[PDB]
Amino acid sequence: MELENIVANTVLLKAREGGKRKGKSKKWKEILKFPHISQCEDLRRTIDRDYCSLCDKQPIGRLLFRQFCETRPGLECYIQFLDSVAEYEVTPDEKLGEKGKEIMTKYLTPKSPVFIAQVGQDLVSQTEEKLLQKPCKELFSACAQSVHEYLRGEPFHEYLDSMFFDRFLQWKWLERQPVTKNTFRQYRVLGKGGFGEVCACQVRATGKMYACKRLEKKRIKKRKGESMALNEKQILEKVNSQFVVNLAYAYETKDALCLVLTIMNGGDLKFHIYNMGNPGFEEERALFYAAEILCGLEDLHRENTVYRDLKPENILLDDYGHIRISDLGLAVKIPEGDLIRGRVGTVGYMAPEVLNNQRYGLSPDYWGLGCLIYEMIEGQSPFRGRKEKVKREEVDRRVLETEEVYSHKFSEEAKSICKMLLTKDAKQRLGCQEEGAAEVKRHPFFRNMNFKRLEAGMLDPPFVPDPRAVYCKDVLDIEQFSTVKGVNLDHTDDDFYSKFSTGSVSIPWQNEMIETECFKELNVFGPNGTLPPDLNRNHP
Ligand SMILES: NC(=O)c1cn([C@@H]2O[C@H](CO)[C@@H](O)[C@H]2O)c2ncnc(N)c12
Ligand SMILES: [K+]
Repeated sequence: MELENIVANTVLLKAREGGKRKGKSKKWKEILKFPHISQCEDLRRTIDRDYCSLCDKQPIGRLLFRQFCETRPGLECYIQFLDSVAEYEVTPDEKLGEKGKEIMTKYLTPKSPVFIAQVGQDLVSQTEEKLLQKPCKELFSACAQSVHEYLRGEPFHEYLDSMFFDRFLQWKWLERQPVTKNTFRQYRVLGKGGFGEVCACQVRATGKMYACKRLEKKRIKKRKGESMALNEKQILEKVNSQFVVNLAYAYETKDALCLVLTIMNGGDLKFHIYNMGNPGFEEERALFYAAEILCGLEDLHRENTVYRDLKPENILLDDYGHIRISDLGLAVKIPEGDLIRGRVGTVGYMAPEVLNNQRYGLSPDYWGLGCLIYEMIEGQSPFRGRKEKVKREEVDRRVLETEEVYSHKFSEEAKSICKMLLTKDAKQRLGCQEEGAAEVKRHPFFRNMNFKRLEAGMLDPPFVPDPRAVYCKDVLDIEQFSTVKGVNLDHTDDDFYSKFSTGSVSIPWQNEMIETECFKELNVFGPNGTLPPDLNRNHP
């Protein structure tokens, strides 16, 4: 046992768990100290006054507007209804009826205890007629839309005039603070990327755990990849999906550019396939993972963006067992009506169209989904052996010519979804046609997978990683780069560095404050709902 291997993980595991100060800096209350509201006049001018952004999408602003609504009983009742419609939207599909009636009898009646007077009588009656017809979780959608149409009016304008929006401006003043290497503390390397290495890092003030994808400036230049780096960053930010790694920071360094990403302490799937017992795992695990991978691919294809690099090592597991797609550097956004043409990908996972320099759309991803489902069931790549040292020229040859081979491990449904997703003609490939992912979601393979409860987070993952385990190779077994030489950086690269490095992302940052309880603890106003001194303009 090598000491460096041991110490590297015992440290990571200690920070991961916690536990005094929750892992925060000793002076975190001074770092995140609110400015005086008099310091937020610039923000006052530039902030866009949007109800949906300031009172729902922006996490801290959604809680500050609810705190304002709960200051007046006339507005709190609405917040109660909306919260009640949320429960009904995630309650048992059989108990919908009784709970839908509870809401109807609690909020939408002439003398209901918490009567909402802006929903509209026709609407409640329409909703009350459909109550019987059949109970669906979308039943109350319109009622809540009527509440939001009323809250975006006078209530929103009064919030903007309140001390709670002043507090939001303070929070935003903190959000926009600069990011730097001193903002985080780096831990062990979790894996090696294309331009650098992924590490585990921790925000020093909040204690939140992340993963830093370092992209070494010299390496980006040596390999002409300045557009791949920017594309990955812009992509990660544009996308929103519970099944794709999300971006929270993006800062620059003397020698590298960094992407702070969601940490996946469960590890990558290649590790769970080859370094944890027998090759491959059970179909049930493969079912769940393939389903979420598909969901993540549906979220990407909504923005007409292809991935082109689907392989086990780019699928990760989180604290609970759900997965996300990780290296979006090879992804591109095809023109909504045009197709692309580039031989990009990892051998054994490049689809036939991408192998003959043909032109393709969002197609090579469904080939990659089949390559995965096969590898998770069998224990090898469909067209290559585990440790076969086959020249990749031949690996190509096989995928276009030979046909994959199945075994007793594959079920009838598992063998079909693979054989349809591995169709060597894009037109005739499952999902590559017209319906889209919906043709996959019906396949006999997923005959027991409710992609609705899956996309909602109701299904429990099959495998749950153990907190006191590092589902990763040892640090000394991670491959290393070869020192770059002769690529001395200059000025013309400074324009791309400034465009890449945009600081913190708004919504992730605010979530980080909520989760770490920094918001909870520092978002204190005065006694009996009085102006605190940092919001009082009569004196600092
Ligand atoms: N999203 C990423 O870029 C990540 C890459 N790795 C590791 O780094 C390796 C790079 O291929 C993977 O196999 C993982 O072990 C990660 N490990 C944890 N969280 C992450 N967000 C990543
Ligand atoms: K295994």
